[PDB]
Amino acid sequence: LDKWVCAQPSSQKATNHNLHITEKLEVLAKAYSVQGDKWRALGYAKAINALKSFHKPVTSYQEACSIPGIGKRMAEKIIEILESGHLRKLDHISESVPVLELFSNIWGAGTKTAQMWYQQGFRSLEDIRSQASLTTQQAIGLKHYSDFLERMPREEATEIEQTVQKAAQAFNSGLLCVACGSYRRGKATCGDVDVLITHPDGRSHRGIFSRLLDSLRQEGFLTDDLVSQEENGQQQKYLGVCRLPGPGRRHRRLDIIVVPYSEFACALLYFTGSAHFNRSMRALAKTKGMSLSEHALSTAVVPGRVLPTPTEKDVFRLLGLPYREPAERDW
DNA sequence: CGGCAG
DNA sequence: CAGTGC
DNA sequence: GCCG
DNA sequence: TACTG
Ligand SMILES: O=c1ccn([C@H]2C[C@H](O)[C@@H](COP(=O)(O)NP(=O)(O)OP(=O)(O)O)O2)c(=O)[nH]1
Ligand SMILES: [Cl-]
Ligand SMILES: [Cl-]
Ligand SMILES: [Cl-]
Ligand SMILES: [Cl-]
Ligand SMILES: [Mg+2]
Ligand SMILES: [Mg+2]
Ligand code: NA
Ligand code: NA
Repeated sequence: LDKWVCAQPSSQKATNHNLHITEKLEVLAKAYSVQGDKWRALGYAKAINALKSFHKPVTSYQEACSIPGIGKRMAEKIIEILESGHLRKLDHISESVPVLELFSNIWGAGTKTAQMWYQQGFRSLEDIRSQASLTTQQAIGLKHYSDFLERMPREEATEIEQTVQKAAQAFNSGLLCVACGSYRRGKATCGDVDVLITHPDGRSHRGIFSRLLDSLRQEGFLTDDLVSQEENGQQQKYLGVCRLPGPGRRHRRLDIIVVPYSEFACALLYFTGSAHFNRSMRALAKTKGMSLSEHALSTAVVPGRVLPTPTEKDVFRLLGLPYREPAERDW
């Protein structure tokens, strides 16, 4: 369990004894990510968490290699920074990376789109606005480019959650609404608000998006939709943009999912995160012949068995993990 | 050598 | 499906 | 990038 | 893992 971040409190990272190392590695990791080398970036992300949580300053090649998530190549970089204070590869990152970062921060444009735009000769958001072909989503992303990069005070996330909850409970008073993501992990600021909705009777959650969305639109609260499949009635999620009433308010990202009560624990676990916490826990489940989704914990296929998970604590227990409160899942 | 969450 | 984001 |  | 196109 030394080797599984989901087995450890994320508060281990609050005493990073290797900042001069991890601040340099983070630059490389972001360069690989925006260029599309996702697996190399993932290795970097895991090495950075390992270094942030290590109990002391790493001082030797041998000590570094012993750390899970750190191998020979990462160790060599560590000892280059220890000895010289610098990491030479930082001076040799593709010059396209700033522009690729600029472009892939458009919601709906990832690395493939950003690289295409870069190859077409675009270098600024002015170039994108006037010359790029944009999807409906990307055009909304561009319109809200600064908004979507800003994080809101958690107090504002509460007001957003309460807006959604009151609209939902107006037409069914038994609905349960919970803000998840970084809000539930206790962060001071939130990139968006992640609202989970269910009904304890097991069945009244069905067909509420149409009524909820109409209610939120009648108020003027929703200002743009990113993902909202409203035509076939099987809608699990809404992704969009809202703005609280009155002066001094910014457009804020809002994600909503509705789930049947029988799946509450796994959905709450998924939506609280963090993302790397989830991937660790899911990877841990797989090694044990299980599978963890936002819907259920189940055994491996042939159709597997669905394991009983009435609360989040049961998922931890079934994977042999000590329980972590949301604030300790912030990997 | 291949996965790396689902 | 590939690409994208949660 | 790292891991088994 | 659920959307788009
Ligand atoms: O790749 C992902 C992204 C998110 N998730 C889950 C965990 C995450 O906390 C939750 C909400 O996604 P967000 O993008 O909103 N991330 P988070 O709320 O943790 O941080 P913030 O919204 O403040 O950036 O969905 C994943 O499982 N995998
Ligand atoms: Cl009612
Ligand atoms: Cl892990
Ligand atoms: Cl079995
Ligand atoms: Cl629970
Ligand atoms: Mg969030
Ligand atoms: Mg979100
Ligand atoms: Na190691
Ligand atoms: Na993007």
